[PDB]
Amino acid sequence: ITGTSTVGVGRGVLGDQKNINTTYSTYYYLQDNTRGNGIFTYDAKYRTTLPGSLWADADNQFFASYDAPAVDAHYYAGVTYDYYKNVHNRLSYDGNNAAIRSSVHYSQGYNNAFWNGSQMVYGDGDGQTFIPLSGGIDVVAHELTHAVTDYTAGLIYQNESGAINEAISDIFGTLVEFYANKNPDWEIGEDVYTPGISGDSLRSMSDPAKYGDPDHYSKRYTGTQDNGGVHINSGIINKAAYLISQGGTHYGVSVVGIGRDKLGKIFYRALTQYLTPTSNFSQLRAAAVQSATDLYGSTSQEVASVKQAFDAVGVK
Ligand SMILES: O=C(NO)[C@]12CC[C@H](CC1)C2
Ligand SMILES: [Ca+2]
Ligand SMILES: [Ca+2]
Ligand SMILES: [Ca+2]
Ligand SMILES: [Ca+2]
Ligand SMILES: [Zn+2]
Repeated sequence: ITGTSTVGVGRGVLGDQKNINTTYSTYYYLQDNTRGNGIFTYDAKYRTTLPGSLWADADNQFFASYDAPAVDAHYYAGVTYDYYKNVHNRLSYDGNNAAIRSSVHYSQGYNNAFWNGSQMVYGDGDGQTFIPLSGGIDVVAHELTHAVTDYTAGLIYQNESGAINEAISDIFGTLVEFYANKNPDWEIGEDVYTPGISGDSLRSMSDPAKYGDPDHYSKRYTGTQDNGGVHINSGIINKAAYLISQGGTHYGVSVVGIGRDKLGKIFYRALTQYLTPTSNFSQLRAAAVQSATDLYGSTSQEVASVKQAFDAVGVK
């Protein structure tokens, strides 16, 4: 909407207070004009009709329980925008400052969140499996990274290409979590998963097998569930990415870590310059090797570590 840019205050899903960029025109709207062509957050009002209504508030204070998922969807979209702009010089998900739209309170008891091709959608969870999923910065950045992938490599969401697509979202969701530097880790969804159980998550990048996901190509899922295992076989690539960043010895193969920032540069370059819609794991290795070569040189430690990491997970 047309209006004047303002700054509200509210509390997110985990009870933390944060400032949020709003727009005033009679009401205060969750419309951040400071980032690109805007970040817009909507109330789906427990329905599945999208986007719902642009979030309007009478006093620019967002401390009601019902407000909390909107606060976090809005704020963490901004953090994710900032990460891509400041770290990779990418302006929103299309590189041309496309507006980022999110809807919260999607359906009833909905234990998921997703990019639908045009916008972000967040369930509130059923209170047992999940609390409102926008409370997880890695969730928000994971799904917004699907938008980045769709506008760049275009990896198809099935089989090995789809597992790469998923791993890219886990990698950059985790790197955004580290960027924001609040309780960062290499697990996915821990802030909103199972409020009754401490120390778990949906997936681990450092030890995918902690939750039953494969950590070596020989252990890959070969059936048809989950679009050919896109959230399962992502563990193989997630593990390689973890090893590139942090190092380790895995099935007897030693990897010298090169740190998160270089991991991010290597995989961002692979995603945007070398991967294609049907890339498989072997082609991802080649893309990462070439990316690290462009950035650091053929004889760099960085290139050697990329090779070791894919060796360690059995991807040639
Ligand atoms: O895997 C996922 N998407 O493909 C999810 C997205 C929301 C939950 C956190 C990560 C599941
Ligand atoms: Ca209010
Ligand atoms: Ca965390
Ligand atoms: Ca995490
Ligand atoms: Ca938990
Ligand atoms: Zn995903």
